[PDB]
Amino acid sequence: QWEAGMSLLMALVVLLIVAGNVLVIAAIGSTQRLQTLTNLFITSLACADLVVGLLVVPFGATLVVRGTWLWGSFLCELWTSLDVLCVTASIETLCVIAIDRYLAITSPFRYQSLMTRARAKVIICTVWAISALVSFLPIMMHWWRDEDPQALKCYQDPGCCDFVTNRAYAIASSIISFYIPLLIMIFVALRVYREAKEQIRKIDRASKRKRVMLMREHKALKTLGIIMGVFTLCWLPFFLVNIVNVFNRDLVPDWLFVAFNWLGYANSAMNPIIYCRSPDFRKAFK
Ligand SMILES: CC(C)(C)NC[C@H](O)COc1cccc2c1CC(C#N)=N2
Repeated sequence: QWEAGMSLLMALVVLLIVAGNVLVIAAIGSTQRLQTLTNLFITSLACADLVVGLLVVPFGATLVVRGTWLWGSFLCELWTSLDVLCVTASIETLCVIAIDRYLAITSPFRYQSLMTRARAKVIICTVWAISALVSFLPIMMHWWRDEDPQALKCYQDPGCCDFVTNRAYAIASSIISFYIPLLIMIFVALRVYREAKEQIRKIDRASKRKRVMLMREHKALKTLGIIMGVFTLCWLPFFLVNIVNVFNRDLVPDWLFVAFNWLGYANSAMNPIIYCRSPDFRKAFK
């Protein structure tokens, strides 16, 4: 009866995630003063992580507690699809946030003429569409199924819900859902750092016009940098673990694999906690 304490702790992290993220989606839902562009992208993100803490983590918690899948073959397949989708969405939205920042620094003039709230919403949508095109369909067309015996044994078993995939899909899937979006997000976040240096060097050389709209686009950068940093700190561990497994399945422990996965799962709780930093959000949290 170690199952009772486990159910406890997991219901706690479920609390942190669901409460935090609904708080974010409802705060930006109320204060129009808060409905900035970057805040709307943070909404996309909060909806992904909400889904994680609402389904991905509860159902994934039964499986860890009970050693087996108690919801049958189809719900297994689907639940996996939703985990995958949530991560793909998170990382594509972070990528987009970095790009948005770079533009809203390098071409401030052009930026306010073109980018609006409605264009932000179209963008978030298209992101979720790509996310679901790239993640959701490969699973449902079975492109992920492995030839090996024990694999099929798991497909045949409704209590077997382990993501056992062929190696071409391990590679192409992890590149497309994760490594591409990551790389673009990092290179762009760095080009953004260097712009926000040369700018804060030459703050002297700016009309109280540019020095004030960029004074507003600039603050809330440190937060975004923290968000991105931390995300990388969970999901890169998991995905590297995942790519080594293709070279040699005996090189990674099965519980390390489960650990680094629950690392990235916990990331969906960290984001709300990282918002307690900003006085704009901190006051809105009380
Ligand atoms: C318990 C499970 C395993 C269901 N959780 C999935 C994991 O959190 C995220 O896994 C992935 C996300 C995006 C792209 C991926 C991926 C695994 C592979 C492979 N080959 N390509």
